[PDB]
Amino acid sequence: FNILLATDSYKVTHYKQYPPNTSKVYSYFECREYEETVFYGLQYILNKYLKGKVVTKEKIQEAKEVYREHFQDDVFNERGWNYILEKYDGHLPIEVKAVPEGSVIPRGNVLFTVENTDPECYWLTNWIETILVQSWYPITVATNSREQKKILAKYLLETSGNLDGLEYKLHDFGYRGVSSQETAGIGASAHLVNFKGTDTVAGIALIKKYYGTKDPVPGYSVPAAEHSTITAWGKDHEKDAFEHIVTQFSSVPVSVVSDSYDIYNACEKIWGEDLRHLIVSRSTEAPLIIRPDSGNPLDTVLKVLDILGKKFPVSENSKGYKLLPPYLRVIQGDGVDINTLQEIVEGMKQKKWSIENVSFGSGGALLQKLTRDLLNCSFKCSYVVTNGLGVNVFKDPVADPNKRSKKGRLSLHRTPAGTFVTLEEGKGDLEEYGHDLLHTVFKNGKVTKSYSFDEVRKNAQLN
Amino acid sequence: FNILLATDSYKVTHYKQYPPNTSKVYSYFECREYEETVFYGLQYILNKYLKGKVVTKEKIQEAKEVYREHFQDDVFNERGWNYILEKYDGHLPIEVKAVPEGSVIPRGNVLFTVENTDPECYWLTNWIETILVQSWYPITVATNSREQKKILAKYLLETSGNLDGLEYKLHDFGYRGVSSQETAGIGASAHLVNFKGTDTVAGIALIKKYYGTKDPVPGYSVPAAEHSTITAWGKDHEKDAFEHIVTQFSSVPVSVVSDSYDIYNACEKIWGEDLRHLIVSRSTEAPLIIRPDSGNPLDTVLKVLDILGKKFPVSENSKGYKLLPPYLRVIQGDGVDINTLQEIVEGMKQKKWSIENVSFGSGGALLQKLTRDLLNCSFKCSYVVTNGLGVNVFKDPVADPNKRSKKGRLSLHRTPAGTFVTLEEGKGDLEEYGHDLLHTVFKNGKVTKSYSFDEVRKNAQLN
Ligand SMILES: O=C(/C=C/c1ccc[n+]([C@@H]2O[C@H](CO)[C@@H](O)[C@H]2O)c1)NCCCCC1CCN(C(=O)c2ccccc2)CC1
Ligand SMILES: O=C(/C=C/c1ccc[n+]([C@@H]2O[C@H](CO)[C@@H](O)[C@H]2O)c1)NCCCCC1CCN(C(=O)c2ccccc2)CC1
Repeated sequence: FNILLATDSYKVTHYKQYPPNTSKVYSYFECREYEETVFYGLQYILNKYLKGKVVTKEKIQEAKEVYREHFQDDVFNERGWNYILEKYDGHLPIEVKAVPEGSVIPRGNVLFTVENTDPECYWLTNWIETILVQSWYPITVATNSREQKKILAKYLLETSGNLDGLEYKLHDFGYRGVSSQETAGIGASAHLVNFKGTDTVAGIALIKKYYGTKDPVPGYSVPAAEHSTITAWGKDHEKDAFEHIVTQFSSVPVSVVSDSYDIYNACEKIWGEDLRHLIVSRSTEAPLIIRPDSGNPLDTVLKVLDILGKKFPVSENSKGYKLLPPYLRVIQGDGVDINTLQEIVEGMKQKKWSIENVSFGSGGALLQKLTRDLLNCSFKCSYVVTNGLGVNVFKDPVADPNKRSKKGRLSLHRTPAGTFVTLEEGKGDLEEYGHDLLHTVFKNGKVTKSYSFDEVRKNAQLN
Repeated sequence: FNILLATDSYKVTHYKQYPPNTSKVYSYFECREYEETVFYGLQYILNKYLKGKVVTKEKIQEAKEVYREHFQDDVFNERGWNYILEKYDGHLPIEVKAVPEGSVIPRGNVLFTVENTDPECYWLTNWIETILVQSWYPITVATNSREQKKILAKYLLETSGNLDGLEYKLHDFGYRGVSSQETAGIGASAHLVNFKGTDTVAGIALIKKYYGTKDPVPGYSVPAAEHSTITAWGKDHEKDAFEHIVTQFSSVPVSVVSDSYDIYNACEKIWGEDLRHLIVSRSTEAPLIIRPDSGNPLDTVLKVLDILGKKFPVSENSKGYKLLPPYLRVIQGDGVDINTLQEIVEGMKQKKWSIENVSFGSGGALLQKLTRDLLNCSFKCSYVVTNGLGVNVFKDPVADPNKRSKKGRLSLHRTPAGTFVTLEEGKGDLEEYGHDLLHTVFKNGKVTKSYSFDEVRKNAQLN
């Protein structure tokens, strides 16, 4: 597209504020003290934006002329950009050290770094700060999404004895809830790192093009109804659609919006009586998944379940929690976020309902309403070479610590007792902990190391 | 970009759920009952995505094998999709009416509608409910942004006497707080509808290529300093940079972050003493912008000012509010949102400072941190022709009776008192409120009406 304008405008200017005789600026990324993040997504932005030849006689021309109308002034580093076109044929001379994608590393720890390879390109490092920082996203989607799984995991386990079907308990509805198209895709791929069910198709295009999966396919879905494929039959024909949709999909599992008009009549009257037969006559492989989109995730699940307990044969597992007949289940697809999720399963089990009769779906809570601040994703410079000798750097606002930056050449190590540790001031060169863990993944325009979305899983997974 | 996969998965199933003999699926967009939104963005989505020839022998085949391993079955409409290609040369056939881009309409009114073009593609209307709904974004950024302008407008006028400098008092710093690249593009462009300052160049591209400006500066910015261009000088050389930066950009406004280390020493001794002479010796056409970025956003602006008032020559004015010298101002970018913003100017007023000294900068809150939930952006079906007569549709839960739905064909009119009103039940037809303010903007694959970002701005203009 144009890296020359994939940066925060005021940077086009930074190349003239660095102390003079500076040959190296080394920057690092992190999630400043959710206490362990899933580092996923850097490998996308790299291939799709940095790798390869990225500077051209034409882009240097587009940039200025633009960063000219913009600034009402010629400040753009047109000189130092051709250096890059003339010498490395438009390949950025920067090294990028990161952690294996999917890695679940605690907070305040180094995840990736950026330093320039050529002393004439000292200005480049931070130029790419921006584009590279938008990882706070794939990461937060993944992290926050993975935290809901633990919640799901421990409630299923305690209420059922196992994790059967865990990976299909949170369904991403995000697509219409996101801002871009390019984004719905990136975020859908940050759920699949954890679950397999997704309606955002764009999510997979990404996976198999930037990460690759050897498996059958990264995500899936089933046929369901929406509000129009039901209200289009008429006010007084909810039952006609209900029925026309579960003979069509007699076939496989099928989800049907049951809250067009009162979702207790649809449950009791229509499913528990009229149509009670086009259902018990279904298979455990093709359940009739029921879908409320009402008011109050908790209050509703509990009641709908109460309606269904009364209209169908309820059983009870070796744990004491009630279960529905294998051909009937429920999904909360509206009003579900990490905070409310916990509320539901906890209420479900005080009532004694296997966390299994119910799966969920989250919209924008899952794909939008995520911020860089949620995890303090930050990108700062920790080391610079001025006149040949290096000096550790950082910031320390008085009106606020925690903003305090790490100093010098950082290293990410594995403590003899389990976790990690980021070593500062180049102290990692004394093999006390042995073997930095961040790998080079980018060096002078080429992607020196990628991971398949299969490893990404493995890495970011619950034990 | 294939649009056969720019829809929710389950929607692919949808063509088998409508009441048989359905020929018309007419749907509308709205912001169910921030209380008068700015309608912006449709013209992009509806042009970079739905426009021209969008279906093909291949796109039909690609979306085929995918909606196959995705669904573990073929229920994709390879039949119906080949109509649109073999019949209209891959031109999505649908008619979409909208309101003048930039239009500021109260809530609960129809903003746009979509109804298939031909009896065959009745299913199409909704298919695109997705693509067409990720517009809530361009709208809310524009809406949120616009409000903040009123808050700035009201305190400027009250404290300075005029609206001099409004268009430049809220600077977009979002670029790195947004999900993807395409997001900051779409988003920044939505801030400009309201203001003019942006660090996000990506946004401009979108404007010229999709709306066009006759203006020279659709977006504008000045050279600033970030945390590395200052710390690289060294813990004890914060000041050589301050002065290396106020000399490099001696004849243009320039902003210099001052919270690297204690942002009061910077203001007090460093700017007020050590480098004070490079300051009073600057034109008003290019002042020094001091930029805090840490601490309580209000307590800080107030002390920073109290600190500068003590170092520099402060005047008073016709309204009785104090102003500092022409060559010195403040930019407050950080912890700034619509809520916080107001806490700053009212607090600045009781202390008597004048919104002219200060200008703000928002990043995440400005571009990210917006939800489809504010404004309750919802796209629903209200009319459908089944078996020749067509019925007025709508949903009406009983858990959220706010989630009702309009019935029949809608129309937007202007009331004799001066506001708007959506007439439903095809009722706007008893012509008697004037004409539908909704123009046709898409009929059969071609864009029948675009607007220049100049009209847009002007519609969303204030008061
Ligand atoms: O329900 C949907 C999609 C709903 C949808 C899709 C797109 C958009 N929307 C709506 O957008 C909004 C965003 O705010 C909502 O109101 C959201 O639901 C709704 N797809 C079918 C998902 C079910 C796939 C099942 C396959 C197998 N499966 C089960 O057999 C199961 C097992 C145990 C418990 C529950 C289910 C678990 C999941
Ligand atoms: O300060 C910046 C850019 C800051 C920036 C840019 C990109 C990213 N960031 C960082 O994003 C993060 C999110 O937390 C932050 O740490 C943030 O500081 C900060 N550019 C200089 C802006 C000067 C704009 C002025 C031009 C002219 N102007 C004035 O002369 C003026 C008039 C009255 C009052 C004040 C100023 C009004 C606006």
